[PDB]
Amino acid sequence: QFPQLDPATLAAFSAAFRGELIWPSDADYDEARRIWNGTIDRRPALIARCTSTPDVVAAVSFARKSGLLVAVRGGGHSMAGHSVCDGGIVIDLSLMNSIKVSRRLRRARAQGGCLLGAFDTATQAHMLATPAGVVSHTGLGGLVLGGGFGWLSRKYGLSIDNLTSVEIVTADGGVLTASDTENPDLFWAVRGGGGNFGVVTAFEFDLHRVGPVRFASTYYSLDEGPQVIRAWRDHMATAPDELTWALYLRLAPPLPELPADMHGKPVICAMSCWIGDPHEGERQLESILHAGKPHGLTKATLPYRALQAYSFPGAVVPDRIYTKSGYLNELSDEATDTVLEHAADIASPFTQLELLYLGGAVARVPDDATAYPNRQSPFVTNLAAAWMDPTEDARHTAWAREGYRALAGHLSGGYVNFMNPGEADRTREAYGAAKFERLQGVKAKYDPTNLFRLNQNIPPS
Amino acid sequence: QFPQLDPATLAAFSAAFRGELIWPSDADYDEARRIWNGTIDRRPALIARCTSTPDVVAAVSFARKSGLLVAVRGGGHSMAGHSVCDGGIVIDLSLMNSIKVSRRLRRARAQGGCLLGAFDTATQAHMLATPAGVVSHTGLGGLVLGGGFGWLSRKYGLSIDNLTSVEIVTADGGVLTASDTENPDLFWAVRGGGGNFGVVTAFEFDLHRVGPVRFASTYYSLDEGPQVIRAWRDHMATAPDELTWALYLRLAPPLPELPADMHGKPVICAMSCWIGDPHEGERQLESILHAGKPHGLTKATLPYRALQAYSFPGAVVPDRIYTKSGYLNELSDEATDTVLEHAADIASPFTQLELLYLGGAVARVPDDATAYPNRQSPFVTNLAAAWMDPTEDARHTAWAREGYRALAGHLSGGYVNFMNPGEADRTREAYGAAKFERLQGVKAKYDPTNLFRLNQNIPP
Ligand SMILES: Cc1cc2nc3c(=O)[nH]c(=O)nc-3n(C[C@H](O)[C@H](O)[C@H](O)COP(=O)(O)OP(=O)(O)OC[C@H]3O[C@@H](n4cnc5c(N)ncnc54)[C@H](O)[C@@H]3O)c2cc1C
Ligand SMILES: Cc1cc2nc3c(=O)[nH]c(=O)nc-3n(C[C@H](O)[C@H](O)[C@H](O)COP(=O)(O)OP(=O)(O)OC[C@H]3O[C@@H](n4cnc5c(N)ncnc54)[C@H](O)[C@@H]3O)c2cc1C
Repeated sequence: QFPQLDPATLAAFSAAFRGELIWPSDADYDEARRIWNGTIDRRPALIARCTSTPDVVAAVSFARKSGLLVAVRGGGHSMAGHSVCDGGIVIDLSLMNSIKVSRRLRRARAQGGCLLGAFDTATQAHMLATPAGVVSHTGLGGLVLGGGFGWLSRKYGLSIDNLTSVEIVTADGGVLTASDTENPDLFWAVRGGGGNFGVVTAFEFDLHRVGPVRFASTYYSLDEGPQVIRAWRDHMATAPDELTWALYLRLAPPLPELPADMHGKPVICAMSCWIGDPHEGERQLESILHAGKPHGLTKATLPYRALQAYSFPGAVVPDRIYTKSGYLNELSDEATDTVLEHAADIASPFTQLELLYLGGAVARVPDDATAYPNRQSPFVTNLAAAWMDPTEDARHTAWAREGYRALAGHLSGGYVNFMNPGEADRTREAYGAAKFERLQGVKAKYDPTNLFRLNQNIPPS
Repeated sequence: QFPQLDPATLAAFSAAFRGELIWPSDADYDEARRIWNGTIDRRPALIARCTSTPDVVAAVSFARKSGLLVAVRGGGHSMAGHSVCDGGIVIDLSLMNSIKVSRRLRRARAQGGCLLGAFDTATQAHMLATPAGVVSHTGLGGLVLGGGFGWLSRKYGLSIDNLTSVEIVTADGGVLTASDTENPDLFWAVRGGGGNFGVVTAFEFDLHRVGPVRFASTYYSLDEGPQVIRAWRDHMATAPDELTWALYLRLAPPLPELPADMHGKPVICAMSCWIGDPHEGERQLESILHAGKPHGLTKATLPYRALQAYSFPGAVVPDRIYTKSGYLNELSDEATDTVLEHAADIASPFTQLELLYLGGAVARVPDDATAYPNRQSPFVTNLAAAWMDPTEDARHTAWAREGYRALAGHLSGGYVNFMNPGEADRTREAYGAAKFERLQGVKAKYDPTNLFRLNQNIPP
C-alpha cells in the first residue's frame, strides 16, 4: 500500500503522464478503489486515471520498471474482482470515454474505458448500433475482450464479431494495431482472450442500422415453471434470429404492473424483443407471451438505446455479488426441474437465476475464428446471487454453489466474463485444449513476463 | 476555408495541442463539419478536436492570434447552426466525454463535450441523476449553458439549478473556476448566458437519487384537441411537482401500438411520467390518461436512464430542421384554437407542435438568481418543423413562421436554446432589459472583444 518506489522512475512517470493520480492518502481513494463486486476490498499503492494512449504507455512502463502488480479497469464490472489489486497499480481507463462515429462508413472508434451507454448514445445518434451487453453502465473494455453478448447478438453476433481492429499497449510499452492484416495472431487472441495481451485503448467496430424495437416483459408464476421453460427451449430451437428471449428466475419486484400478491415471490421474468420491423415484432412477441399465464405484462416500442438502458429497473443497486455460470448444449427435462428447484430457494430480492439462449449469428461463426469458446452451446445459465449485508455472504454464495453442483453434469465450458473470484482454475476448461494452447503461444510472444495477470489468466507457454 | 495562416502561430499551436486536427482536404472533413441542423452547410478552415483543458486553451489562443472566427461545439444540436462556421475554427469538444461520479457526495464532474446519454449512464450506475434534456445525443454543453429542462425539471429544477461550478477557458486564454464563491459574476452569467463567456471544459452538478419511474404515453385524435388541451392546462395549474405531462401535436407514427387506421393522421401525442414512487405514479397517470379517448397506450416502469433514452422511437433521423418557439404566461381558449388550427396543417411525418408545462421547481427559484429568463411563464410552445428534402425548405419554414405570427400576441420571451438561425434579433426580448444589461456588463469583463459570438450573442 505504501511501497518504496524509485524517486527517479516516479518523477519520469509524472512528467510523462497527463492524467490524474490517486494515492492511498487522498480523500477520493476509498471511493475510487471500489468496483461493482463490493465483496472485493483491495488497496492499491496507486490509481492512475489515464486520459490518452501516451498515458497508458507511461503507466504500463512505470508499473513494469517498478515491479508493481498491474490491474487494468475499464468499467469495473469484473465479477472476479480483477480490476483492483492490493499493493499494486490500477491503470484506470474510465476517463477515456470518447466515441467517434462515421455514419457514411458505419464505423465507430471507441476508447477502452467507455461505458456501454456512452457507446450506444453516440451510435444511436445516427440510428446505428452494434452488439454489447444489456446493462448500460458495464465497461466496453472487459466485455468486448471476453466476447460480449446482448440483445443484438442472435442477429449480429458477439461484440468481437463486429470488431475490426484495436489499438493496444503491450507489456513492453509499445503501441500496436491488431486487425485481420496487422499482427493477426494478436487480433485473434484479444477477440475472447481478455486483458491478457495488453491494454486496449481503442476498439473499432462495424455498425448496423437498428431502428425501433418491439419489446415485451412479463412474469409467470413458478407453478407454471416446467411448461414455460419447456416452451422457451423448444421455441428457441427454431426461432428467427430476430427474436431474442431470456428468462430470469427471481423474486417478483414490488412494481405496480404486478399484483401485490406476487411481490417478493419467486417468478419467471421473461424479457423478449424483436430486432427488426416492429409490426412483425408485435406478431412474434404476441405468439410467445402465453407460454404460461402472463402477469405484469409491459409492451413498448423502444429506440434501441432505451432497450439497452431498460435492464433491469429497481430501487436498489446491489452491493455484493457472487456468480456461478456455464453453458449447456441441451436443456433436458431433468436439468429444467433442477433449475426450478434451486430457483424456488432464492432469498435475496436482487438474486437471479438467468437462462439465456444465444445461437443465431453467434453460432454461425467458425469455432476457430476467434479466441471465444463455446459458440455451439446455445444455452447459458448464471446463478447470479446479489445482496447487501456482508453477514449474509456465506448463505448467498452457498446457494449459488449448490445450484451449480446440482447442474454440473449438464454444464460445459464457461464464459470468462461470468467467472467469480475463486474460479482461476476454470480457465483451461472454459477455452478447451486447442484454444488454451494457441492463446499460450500468443501470450509467450506479447506478454512473456505475464505483466497482465489480473484477468482470467493465460500463462505464457 | 483555406486562409493564409502564420507559421510561428501555427507551430506554437501544434506544440501545445495534443488532440486531433481536421483540415479541409481530409477525408473525414465533410462528415466532421455536419451538425444536427442539416440546413447549415458550412466550411471551417480547421476543426480542432480537443482532448483536455490545455487543448482548449491552445485552440482559443490560436484562434485569437489568427483572427479565426470561433465556433464551439459540444453535441452539435444548435437549432441556430452555431456550432459550425465558414472560414474559422471549430473548437470541437466531442472527444471530451468523461464524467466522474461520487456516490458518497452525490456529485458529478462532466466534461464540456459530454452527451446527455453518456452523463445519464454514468450517474445511473449509482441510481443518481440530475435534470437534462429528453434526447440523449443532445450535448450537455450547450443545453446547460442556456438552462436545460427535461423530465426531472418540475421536481428538481433546470440543469443550472443543480450546477455548483464550472471550469471555463476565457477569451484571453486563462482558465477560471466559477461558483457561488469564486468569480460569482461569471457563475451567474454562465447559468443561462450560453457560450458567450468562454469555453466550459467541466461542469460540476449535485445529484439526486432517482429510482424506477412510472411512464405513460398515449395518442388522442386531433378532433378532441379542444378538450384534451383544456384538461392538460387546467390540470397542470395545480399538479404535484412529481407529475410531468407534455403534448406533441404531430402526424401519428406508424407504430404497432396504434391502429393502422390512425397512422399518419393528425394527433396529440401525450407523454407523461411521475418522478417518485411508481405505485403513486400508476395512480396519478391513470387519472390523466382519459383527457380524450386514448389510443396506442404504452405504460412502463423504467429506470430513469431508459426514460431519458426513450424520446422518441422512429426509424428515420430528420435531416433538416426549423423551429419557432415562445413562452406563454397563460394558455387561453383562443390561443388553444390557434395552435389546433396550425397543427391541423401539419402534413408531413417528422414535424411537431410541442406544448410543454414547466413551473414546479423551475418557478420557485428567484428570477434574478441566474441568467435564465422567463421562470414565471409555465408554458412553452415550439413549432418544430423537421423534414428531409431540401426542395421543401420554403414550405416547412413558412408553416412554422405562420403559426408563430398567429400566436405572437400570446407569446413572450423565448428560450435561447430553441432559437433558429434567423433569430439573432430576439436576444434582447428573450432575456428582458435588466438581465441583458447585467449580461453585457459581464461580457465586457470576460469577453470584451466578443471572441465568442456564435451563440445567441450578448455584445459587451
Ligand atoms: C451488471 C452486469 C451485467 C453484465 N451483463 C453482461 C452481458 O449482458 N453480456 C456480457 O457479455 N457480459 C456482461 N457482463 C459481464 C461483463 O462482460 C464482464 O464483467 C466484463 O469483464 C466487464 O468489463 P468492465 O471493463 O466493466 O470490467 P473491469 O472490471 O473494469 O475489467 C474486466 C477485465 O477486463 C480487463 N480490461 C478492461 N478494460 C480493458 C481494456 N480496455 N484493455 C485491456 N483489458 C481490459 C480488466 O483488466 C479485467 O480483467 C455484465 C457485468 C455486470 C457487472
Ligand atoms: C433533438 C433535440 C432535442 C432537444 N431537447 C431539449 C430538451 O429537452 N431540453 C432543453 O433544454 N434543450 C433541448 N434541446 C435544445 C438544446 O438545449 C440546444 O440545441 C443546445 O444548444 C444543444 O447543445 P449542444 O452542445 O448539443 O449544441 P452545439 O451546437 O454544440 O452548441 C450549442 C451552443 O452552445 C455552445 N457550446 C456548446 N458546448 C459548449 C461548451 N462546453 N462551452 C461553451 N459553449 C458551448 C456553442 O458555441 C453553441 O452556441 C434539444 C435539441 C435537440 C436538437
